[PDB]
Amino acid sequence: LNSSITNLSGQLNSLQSKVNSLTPLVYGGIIAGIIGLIVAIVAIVLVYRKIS
Amino acid sequence: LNSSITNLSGQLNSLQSKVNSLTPLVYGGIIAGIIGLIVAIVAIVLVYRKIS
Repeated sequence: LNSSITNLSGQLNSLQSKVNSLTPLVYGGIIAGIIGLIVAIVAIVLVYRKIS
Repeated sequence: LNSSITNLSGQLNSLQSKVNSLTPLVYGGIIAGIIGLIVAIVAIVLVYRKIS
């Protein structure tokens, strides 16, 4: 049982490590999709005002 | 073995808050990035359309 729990705590620790190595990666990654949305939007706007 | 179980549960609960604050936010980030990509691709065509 003891071996079972030790390895188990171990896997949790480990998956928190995947998610916390992921933490700055997924934030930067959100931050690139959101600037993409806004920079795309401000460029469409500026082309759309002069075609219309 | 008891104290280790209570700590496992604690750490699990922490990490479940973490990933449940991730999964919507990361979806929203991904939604914003694909939409930004739509807007940008449609901007490409409209600058291409208006020079022609």
